[PDB]
Amino acid sequence: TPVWNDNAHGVGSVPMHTDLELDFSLTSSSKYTYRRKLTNPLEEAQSIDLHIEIEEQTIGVDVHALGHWFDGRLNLKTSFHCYGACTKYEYPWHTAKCHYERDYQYETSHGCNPSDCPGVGTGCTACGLYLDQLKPVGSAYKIITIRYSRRVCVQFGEENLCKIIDMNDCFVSRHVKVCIIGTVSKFSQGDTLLFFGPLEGGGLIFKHWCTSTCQFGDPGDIMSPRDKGFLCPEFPGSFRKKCNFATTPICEYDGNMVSGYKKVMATIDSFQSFNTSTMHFTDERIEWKDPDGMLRDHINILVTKDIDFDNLGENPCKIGLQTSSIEGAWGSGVGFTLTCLVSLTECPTFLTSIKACDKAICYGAESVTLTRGQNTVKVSGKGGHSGSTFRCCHGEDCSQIGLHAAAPHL
Amino acid sequence: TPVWNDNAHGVGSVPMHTDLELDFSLTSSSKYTYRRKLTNPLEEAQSIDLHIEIEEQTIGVDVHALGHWFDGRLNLKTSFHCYGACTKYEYPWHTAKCHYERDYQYETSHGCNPSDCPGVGTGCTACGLYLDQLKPVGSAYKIITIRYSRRVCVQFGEENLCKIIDMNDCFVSRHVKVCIIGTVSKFSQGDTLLFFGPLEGGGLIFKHWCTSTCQFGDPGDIMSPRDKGFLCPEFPGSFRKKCNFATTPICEYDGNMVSGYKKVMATIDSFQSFNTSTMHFTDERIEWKDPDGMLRDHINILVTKDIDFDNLGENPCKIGLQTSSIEGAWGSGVGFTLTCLVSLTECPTFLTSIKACDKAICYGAESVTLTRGQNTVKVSGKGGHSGSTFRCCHGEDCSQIGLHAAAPHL
Amino acid sequence: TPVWNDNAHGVGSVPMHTDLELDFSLTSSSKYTYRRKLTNPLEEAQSIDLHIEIEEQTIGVDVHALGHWFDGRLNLKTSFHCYGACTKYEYPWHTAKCHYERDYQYETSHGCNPSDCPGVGTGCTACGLYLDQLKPVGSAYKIITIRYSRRVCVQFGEENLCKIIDMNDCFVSRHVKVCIIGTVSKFSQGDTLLFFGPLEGGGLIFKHWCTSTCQFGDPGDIMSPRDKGFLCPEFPGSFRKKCNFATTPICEYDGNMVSGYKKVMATIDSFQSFNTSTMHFTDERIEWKDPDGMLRDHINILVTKDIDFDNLGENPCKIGLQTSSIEGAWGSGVGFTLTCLVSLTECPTFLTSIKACDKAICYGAESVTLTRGQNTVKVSGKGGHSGSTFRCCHGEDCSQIGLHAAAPHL
Ligand SMILES: *[C@@H]1O[C@H](CO[C@H]2O[C@@H](C)[C@@H](O)[C@@H](O)[C@@H]2O)[C@@H](O[C@@H]2O[C@H](CO)[C@@H](O)[C@H](O)[C@H]2NC(C)=O)[C@H](O)[C@H]1NC(C)=O
Ligand SMILES: *[C@@H]1O[C@H](CO[C@H]2O[C@@H](C)[C@@H](O)[C@@H](O)[C@@H]2O)[C@@H](O[C@@H]2O[C@H](CO)[C@@H](O)[C@H](O)[C@H]2NC(C)=O)[C@H](O)[C@H]1NC(C)=O
Ligand SMILES: *[C@@H]1O[C@H](CO[C@H]2O[C@@H](C)[C@@H](O)[C@@H](O)[C@@H]2O)[C@@H](O[C@@H]2O[C@H](CO)[C@@H](O)[C@H](O)[C@H]2NC(C)=O)[C@H](O)[C@H]1NC(C)=O
Ligand code: NA
Repeated sequence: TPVWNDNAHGVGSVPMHTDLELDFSLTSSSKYTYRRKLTNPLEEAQSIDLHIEIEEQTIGVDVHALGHWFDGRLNLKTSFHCYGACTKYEYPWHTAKCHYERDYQYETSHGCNPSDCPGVGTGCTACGLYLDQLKPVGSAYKIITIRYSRRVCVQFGEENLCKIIDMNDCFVSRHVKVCIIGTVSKFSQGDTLLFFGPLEGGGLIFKHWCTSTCQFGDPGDIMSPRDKGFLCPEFPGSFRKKCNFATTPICEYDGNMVSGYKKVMATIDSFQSFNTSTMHFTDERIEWKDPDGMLRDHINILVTKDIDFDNLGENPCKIGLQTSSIEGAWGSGVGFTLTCLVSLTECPTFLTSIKACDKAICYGAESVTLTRGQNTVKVSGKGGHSGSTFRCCHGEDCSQIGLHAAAPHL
Repeated sequence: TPVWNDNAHGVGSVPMHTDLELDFSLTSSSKYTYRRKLTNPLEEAQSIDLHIEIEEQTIGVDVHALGHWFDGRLNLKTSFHCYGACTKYEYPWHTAKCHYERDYQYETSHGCNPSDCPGVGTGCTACGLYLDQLKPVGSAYKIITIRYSRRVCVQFGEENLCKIIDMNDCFVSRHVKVCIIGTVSKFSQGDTLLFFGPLEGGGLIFKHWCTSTCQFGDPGDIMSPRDKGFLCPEFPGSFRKKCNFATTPICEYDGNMVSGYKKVMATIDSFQSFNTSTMHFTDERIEWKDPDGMLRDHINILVTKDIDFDNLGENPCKIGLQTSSIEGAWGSGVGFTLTCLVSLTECPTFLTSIKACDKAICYGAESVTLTRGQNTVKVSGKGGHSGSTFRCCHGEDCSQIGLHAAAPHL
Repeated sequence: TPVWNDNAHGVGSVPMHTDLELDFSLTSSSKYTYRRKLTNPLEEAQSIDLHIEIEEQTIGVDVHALGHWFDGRLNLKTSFHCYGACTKYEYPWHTAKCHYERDYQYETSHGCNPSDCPGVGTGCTACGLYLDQLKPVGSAYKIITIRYSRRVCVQFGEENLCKIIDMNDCFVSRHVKVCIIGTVSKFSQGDTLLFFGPLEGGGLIFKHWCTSTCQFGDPGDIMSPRDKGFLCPEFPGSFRKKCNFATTPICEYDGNMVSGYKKVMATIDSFQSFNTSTMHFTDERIEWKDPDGMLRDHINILVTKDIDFDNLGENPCKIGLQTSSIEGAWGSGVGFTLTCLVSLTECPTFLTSIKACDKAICYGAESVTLTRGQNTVKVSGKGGHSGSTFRCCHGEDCSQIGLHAAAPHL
């Protein structure tokens, strides 16, 4: 007969037994303070201090750091030999991290040879494209998850409690409820954020950063994921061997010659900037306060001075947690799955959520009806980094250890 | 003087004449149950059973099924003839559903002919690209419309009513109001959902699935919309005829050789997965429950035990409906328009909404001020399938027949 | 000790001292009217007229007008001369606004010359691509900012006040609060809106309109930003010179030949339409009412008849404003920054917002704690046009002049 459930975060109240309601639209980038002495209508001389502090909205973005985007110049060179396979000779572009070679092997002919080459169907004209004058222009981050929150502190008499409240969640206590409701549409999963400097200050949003095909000229075309090593772009144009009598062959390439950075800069007003304040970069995560004062969220504060609220998630159920296994990846839009062993006592069943968390950041949650005794719960999550130890959590309680997920893009 | 309006779904209340309020943030993937005996303060011995059941959030997506995405291999063949027009000969790739031929016609020459061909300016070198080793890898669906809802059942005494409540709509009865407020940003119109298996389980979101230009290597490059017949990708590279004395010409192609499926798999962590539970595929529609427990919505429940709420949409107006005509398409982001003949009586005017619906799914709505007598109302909608009969509807009332829209992509 | 803050738009109330609450979900495209006489419970004969009018939701989009998109035909011509540099001769495509020339200079040869040309390594074969049969097919607009609002008028007794209330903001007066809460996901920043006619009526949303690389065949490939002058697309295919003995060379081009307009039309159902009503185009801004009756927002109205609400933003602080400087651009996703000189009196500090506005449209806001005396406040904004004079504003108060930002895409 009982069907305990703690997935409802909020309260039951009787409107005539409720003393105060604050309801307002608050600038997202603003804090809010409320202080009041709750006095007894005047049948008493007993007063309760109420002190509420709401902090500015914070955004937390789980990301994959993509490394640096580069500007560069596309260069073309020709190397001709009258005799010998193309691989017999070393070419100047061989040291270039990003090069692309097209060979014309065993194709010498009378009207396309230098004066000293009498070869026909011999040797090699090698054409080499390579990037040079490389310079990093910014750091790029792929958005995996976006969350907004406000830190909320409530003092009611001598009770004082602070909590980070996610947007569209509620702060719940015996005498005070604080609910935050809102929506923001600035950032999307899969967007790529580009920071051109120590871009505290701000950055750019790219909605079409190249992924499965990067061609030279694309946003994101030339990337270095870590200090050394490039992900090189494709060069989709064609080579031609230009021929003349008594003349060395000359390679031509008819594709785009202008880097993605230059093409983006040339139409920079087509792209959306954002600003940041009090940035915090950690591995695969960025947190900041967006100073855009045009954005607002909705705050509702309900206070009952005498009778307690009915906490809609109240229950006698008791949970023990440990991690069992993990699969999947950090830094990945596909994500990981954490398997948890969860013990339920003091209730035949309990509808609740089990979360994958590390250091008070949560990366995933599974709603589940647990049965008395042991339960196996799989939690899907996204985000984290190589050093993350994802723990199985229930409310503020977590297991004693956590597990690492695998690296993405292997 | 009267200006009846039923577009407001909700209630007028007097806070001192209201007995109970539940206000909370609920895990989207969780149900919620509230049961209570409403007793008379103690001036009576009369109690009313209140029983509220809120079901897990469901997503309903109107889609266009795009068929299967394929992996495959790009092959190149050459066919040379010393004499004759290129069309005089049948080539091996002619049976390939996806092939592309480039001809060098009447271009034979001394330094590019096999030993037995003395032709000059004759015959044909035919170059043929074709896809083979084709294998379907997943089913793709273009998102047309996204809607979220929760089924809400309220028993108040012997009154019992269940309704599917859309997110950002309200359940309204004489004694109980249930409002659901929320926002989700996981899916967008125009996204393409890819299911790799019986992907109950989950799938991938693609934000850049090819549409007006599909090149080989793109996400979505090789599609079969129905069982037989391909939408073939473009091959944007160039052919070359490689020549040698006393040698048959050899075709070369310098474009990308790697399928879109392989390119996407090679950077799969760049893409966003989603999970599903209790999937229901119907023609051009998918419904499921998203098990992502990180998502929440806001629930407000208001109860008055004695005096009825003031139903803000209450009115004496009476409506008769029939379909008149339709234009436009199902399975289309452009959509259809249903024309309805709507008769108003018992009111000089009535501000309301007329909807296009089939089997309790609604695909479009028009807010309108009707005048006494006959009215012509055009309703824009999107979604449905070839078997849909779109009816003109008002509230829960619909016309006696419905109409079919036309097929998309003709 | 005081910490005045006017960034909270709303009220403090005591639920037992509140007389009326209206709470409902309203069709976005519908107006709403409430009229009532608030009578004194019956201890009096004094009645207060309450009259609330809520207008249909309006969308306001700050845009950059991109000019007209064109359909056209891609044509190819050859021009051969036996002798002379390619630049020595004028070619037919030279007058074409969008043309692309590939030259084969000093490459004549025996098996590729007309009968009257004995040249070897001389002259020129010039290949010219050009667009012709150009026709504008629609007007395109890049979305910079999206905002929704409703005009709200409240009469309470002889007090009458009308205000445009942004979605997720509140109307605040002594006796009536009106809060609007909602979310819409139809349009996104960076989307491109295409109107094919006087498209009052509607248009199409493009999520991938070309920007930093436009190739022929892309959505947005051929644009004319203003009356005269094209932004021409790239032609990424290859030229070939087809050769025969005693024959003039013939240029070939192997790239896509089909315009972006034709490719988009051929799969038009892949794209999302929207409808409009009562459109208003101004420079770099479009406003309309979306007639999509499937969309709803949430309205809460709270009334206290006797005791005033506690206005949570009430304060004694006084502000003087003037513009100081500006940098950045109108019509730009990167935006501008307006620097304001702001004088605070009657308070040691004041937490508030300073806005950049022109003619009652606001383009940006900065939340700031001002100190008594002079303050310098930088406000980031987006939108506007060449004729905008951005003023520094606080609430409904603005400075005496405003400043122009610079043009984008210089
Ligand atoms: C939630 O989804 C994950 C994701 O796995 C799926 O990814 C989709 C995008 C699609 O490609 C699909 O074919 C694929 O299965 C599920 O986890 C996976 O489960 C399979 C089957 O056991 C394993 O082989 C995978 O290694 C595993 N991956 C991860 C990262 O865990 C998961 O089962 C599903 N359901 C739940 C409850 O989480
Ligand atoms: C709502 O919009 C539809 C859509 O029609 C428009 O589609 C735009 C994307 C754009 O291309 C525009 O040029 C086009 O008109 C309107 O319906 C269309 O109306 C025209 C004019 O009568 C007809 O020729 C079309 O067949 C018709 N199409 C459909 C699907 O009905 C519609 O009029 C408009 N208004 C309302 C109230 O629905
Ligand atoms: C808010 O952001 C603007 C934007 O400027 C930045 O744009 C980013 C996309 C990125 O490219 C970054 O490197 C760049 O600085 C800031 O304004 C700019 O500030 C610099 C430094 O003084 C000036 O050189 C620019 O001209 C100026 N541009 C504009 C349009 O004002 C701004 O400082 C930042 N902070 C605030 C409080 O607005
Ligand atoms: Na080419």
